[PDB]
Amino acid sequence: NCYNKFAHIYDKLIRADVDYKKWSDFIIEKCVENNLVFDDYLDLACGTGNLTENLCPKFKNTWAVDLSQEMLSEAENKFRSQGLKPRLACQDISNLNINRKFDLITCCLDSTNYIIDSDDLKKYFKAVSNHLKEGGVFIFDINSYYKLSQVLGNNDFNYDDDEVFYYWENQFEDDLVSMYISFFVRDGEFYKRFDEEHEERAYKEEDIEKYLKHGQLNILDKVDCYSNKKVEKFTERITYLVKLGG
Repeated sequence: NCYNKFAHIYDKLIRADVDYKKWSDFIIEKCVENNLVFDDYLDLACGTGNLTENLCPKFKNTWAVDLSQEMLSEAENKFRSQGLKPRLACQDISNLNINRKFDLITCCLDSTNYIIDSDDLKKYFKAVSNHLKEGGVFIFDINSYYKLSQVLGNNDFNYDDDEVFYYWENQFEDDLVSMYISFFVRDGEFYKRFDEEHEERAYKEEDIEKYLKHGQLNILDKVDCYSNKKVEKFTERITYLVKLGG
């Protein structure tokens, strides 16, 4: 619960609009509306498994993939303490290589935005469709173009609750947002530092829709941050629901 603890802090302070149960329930709900057979589940970019632990128990076989060895280990400890046994694999989403097909594939927490190269994003969607069972569903979200370009843009911010301190600087340029964040977490009489630096591309729904089709994937629904609400001009998080089209 160390890097796992930090992961919660991050999602609660930086993301701010994340609710595990809410999202997982929304996903299950959509799975049911699609007569899905809960046999095989794959969660890409599972991180420390905060979303996997909610959906994993609803399926027979689960696979969790993430590039961070550090995080995989955390998720593994979590899964274990919960009697969960999902198959793990450290791989880059752009080059997903798992000999297995699934009913449900998830990729949440704006992970898709980390693929800043349009080509790698195409490979990604193609990779995904190559792992979807016929009739299977693929659910993923992204930070909206408005969220990264306006709401984030170039705004530096300081936060100071008496247990966690952080300075977050945003640099927006040419559809790419660079985030530099220094965390200082309380650990008794001392603090431990955490420097996080991520880069996300601001993709337009028009571009995503095009890149999706390129992956032979069809859109089943496009909503506002895991809910039935429709996407609007100021939406900050878009949740896509797709399936194998061809």
